[PDB]
Amino acid sequence: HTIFSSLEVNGVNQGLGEGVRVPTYNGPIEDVTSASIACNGSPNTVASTSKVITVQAGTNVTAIWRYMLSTTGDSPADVMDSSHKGPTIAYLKKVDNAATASGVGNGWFKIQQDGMDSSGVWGTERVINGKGRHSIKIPECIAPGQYLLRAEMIALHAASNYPGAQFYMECAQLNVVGGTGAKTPSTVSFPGAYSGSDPGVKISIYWPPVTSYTVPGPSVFTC
Ligand SMILES: *[C@@H]1O[C@H](CO)[C@@H](O[C@@H]2O[C@H](CO)[C@@H](O[C@H]3O[C@H](CO[C@H]4O[C@H](CO)[C@@H](O)[C@H](O[C@H]5O[C@H](CO)[C@@H](O)[C@H](O)[C@@H]5O)[C@@H]4O)[C@@H](O)[C@H](O[C@H]4O[C@H](CO)[C@@H](O)[C@H](O)[C@@H]4O[C@H]4O[C@H](CO)[C@@H](O)[C@H](O)[C@@H]4O)[C@@H]3O)[C@H](O)[C@H]2NC(C)=O)[C@H](O)[C@H]1NC(C)=O
Ligand SMILES: [Cu+2]
Repeated sequence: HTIFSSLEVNGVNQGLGEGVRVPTYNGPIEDVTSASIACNGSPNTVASTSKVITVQAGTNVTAIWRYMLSTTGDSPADVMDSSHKGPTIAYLKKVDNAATASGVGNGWFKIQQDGMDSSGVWGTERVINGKGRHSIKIPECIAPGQYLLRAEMIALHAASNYPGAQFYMECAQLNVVGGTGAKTPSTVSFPGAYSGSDPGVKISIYWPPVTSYTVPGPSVFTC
């Protein structure tokens, strides 16, 4: 239970729910093929926002994860329960108007992921113990313009069966400036890119011990 509730760009937090479509309820999406998998949604209520955040291509944004919209701190208890082990992931989708585009459907490409490392430490744990900061490199080589940024944390503590995995995601609204447009990524659909049978969705993270973890979705796009 957690919310990607604000975005930091160039050392400046852009405001709670400002440029990020945030729900008030921090409950997960559990149907990977629901239309809500893209930018969250029913049975949650997601607020709209008119702010579109400028970001220079090639630089980083940081998704700021918090337990609730009222959370003030940045300690583990302020981010997500430590039982919620799993990957962190981020996607971009080119859209005509980032303030109004739905996000459902084709066009998503992955730009970051953090699964499980050789020490058995998970991406969500690095965010939980890292002040809720989820750093994401905006590629320098993509086309400039309006994008949706989908930042995601998947909790796998109850994922031995499907449904069970818990998907927490929100979409930020970006205006990518300076993008060279020299590369166009191959894209996938949300819903569609994840399946309830994916090795990274239906998984017992306790027995037997996880030796390697396969983050769901396509491979990361890199310039
Ligand atoms: C802009 O955004 C980008 C991302 O979009 C940022 O780049 C990332 O930055 C982070 C943070 O600096 C960095 O974190 C990891 O760095 C090491 C990753 O190692 C890679 O190469 C390995 C090849 O040997 C490979 O095995 C790894 O892949 C494994 O793990 C990942 C998950 O991490 C799995 O998804 C994957 O399948 C595979 O299993 C990586 O590909 C990694 O060593 C780091 O972990 C150490 O520090 C963590 C924090 O303390 C800790 O949780 C972890 O256990 C480990 O600690 C141990 O070593 C520490 C010193 O290294 C020390 O504290 C102790 O001895 C511990 O025992 C870390 O997880 C990403 O790799 C970057 N990603 C990319 C693509 O570059 C960028 O920073 C950001 N800002 C800018 C650019 O300004
Ligand atoms: Cu939870």
